[PDB]
Amino acid sequence: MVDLEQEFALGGRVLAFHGPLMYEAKILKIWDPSSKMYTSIPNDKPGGSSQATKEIKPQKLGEDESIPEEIINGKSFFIHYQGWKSSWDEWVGYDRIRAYNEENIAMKKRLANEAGSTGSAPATGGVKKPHRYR
Repeated sequence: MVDLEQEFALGGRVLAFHGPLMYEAKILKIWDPSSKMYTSIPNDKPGGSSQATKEIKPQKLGEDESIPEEIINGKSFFIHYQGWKSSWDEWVGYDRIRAYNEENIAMKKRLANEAGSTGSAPATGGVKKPHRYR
């Protein structure tokens, strides 16, 4: 529709590309190197929260999170992976995640064709499949 869709929107969708395939995501707590601390809003209820609260004050990170120096130094987004478990509630860097827009849909649809299978085999297929790992 408009160019604005390309920007992260604090309660828009984001799509996040893991490597073989990509999934739906939804921002709520976000991060920037300018203060190396985050900010958050009541946009969901993670799998270990009563709810996210109103205009959450910046606090030092690492109460339940981890971010490598790869996404510390850049824009980052704590998200609920949609159609998926709350176990995956994590942040991604803007190298893997992007705000819901037509370019990401072209990615989505290409991958939804080339690799659109469940990965329910002893070879993982192309899916993050949490059922077992080592």
